[PDB]
Amino acid sequence: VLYVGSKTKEGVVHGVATVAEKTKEQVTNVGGAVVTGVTAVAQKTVEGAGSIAAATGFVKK
Amino acid sequence: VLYVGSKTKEGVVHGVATVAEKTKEQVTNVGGAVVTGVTAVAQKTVEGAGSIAAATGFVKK
Amino acid sequence: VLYVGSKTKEGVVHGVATVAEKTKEQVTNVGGAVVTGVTAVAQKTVEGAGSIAAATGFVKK
Amino acid sequence: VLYVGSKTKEGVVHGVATVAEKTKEQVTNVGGAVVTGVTAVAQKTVEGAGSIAAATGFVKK
Amino acid sequence: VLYVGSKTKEGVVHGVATVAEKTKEQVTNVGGAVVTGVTAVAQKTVEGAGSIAAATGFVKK
Amino acid sequence: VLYVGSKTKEGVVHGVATVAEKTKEQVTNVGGAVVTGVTAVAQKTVEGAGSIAAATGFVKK
Repeated sequence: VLYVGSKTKEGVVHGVATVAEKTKEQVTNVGGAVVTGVTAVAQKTVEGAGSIAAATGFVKK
Repeated sequence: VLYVGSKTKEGVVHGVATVAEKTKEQVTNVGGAVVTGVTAVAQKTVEGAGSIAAATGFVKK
Repeated sequence: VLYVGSKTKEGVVHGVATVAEKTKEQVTNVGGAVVTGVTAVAQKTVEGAGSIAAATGFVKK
Repeated sequence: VLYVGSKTKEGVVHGVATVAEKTKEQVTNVGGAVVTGVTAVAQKTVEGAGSIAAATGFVKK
Repeated sequence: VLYVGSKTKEGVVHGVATVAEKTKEQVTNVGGAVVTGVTAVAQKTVEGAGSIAAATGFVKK
Repeated sequence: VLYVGSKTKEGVVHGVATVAEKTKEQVTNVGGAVVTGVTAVAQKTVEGAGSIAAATGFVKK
């Protein structure tokens, strides 16, 4: 059970913001979900052995 | 059980903000979920042996 | 059981801020979830033996 | 069992902030979740032998 | 069991702040969660033998 | 069992603050959770044999 209650008169929200002017490379990486709103809720469940999540910005070999 | 209650007149929110001007490389890396709002709630459950989370900025080889 | 109650008139919030100008390699890395709001709540559970979390900025091999 | 209550007229909050002008390499690494708000709450459970958390800035081999 | 109460007219809060100019390898590293707010609460539970947390700024091999 | 109470007219709070300019290898490592606020509390539970905290500034080999 999850309850979330919310009331708002004025709401200004910015989730993920990126600016890149003259850079050679820029990377913005997110492994899970991205969730944004004046009321914002996120849930996740994983079941079973040996589960893996491997969020990486970059690789050079 | 989780209860969250919230009431707001004026709310201003910034979650993840990145600026990069002349940098050769820039990386913003996030393993889990990213959740943002005037009211913001996040929950996660992982069950079973040997599970791995490996959030990495970069590798050079 | 967790209860969170919250009432606010004027509120301003910044979660993660990064700015980078003439730098060679800037990295902002986060292992868990990222949660930001006027009211902001985060919960996590992991069950079962030998689980590993390994949040790393970078590797040069 | 956790209870949190809060009332605020004016609130200004900054969680994690990083500035990088002319630096060669620069790392902000966080192992856990990051939680920020006019009211902010974080909870974590690990159950199981031999569990590891290894949050590291960088390695040069 | 924990109770926290809080009432605030004016609050200004800065969590983790980092600034760098001509520096070559500035690191900010944190092992646990980072929690910040006009009211701010953090709780952590580990249950099981052999459990390790090993938060490291850097290594040069 | 714990209780915490708080009423504040005006409060200005800085948690972990870092500045550096010409320095070669400045490191801000922290081995626990980082918690900061006009009211701020942190608690931690570790149960079972063999439990290790191994927070490290840096290693050179």
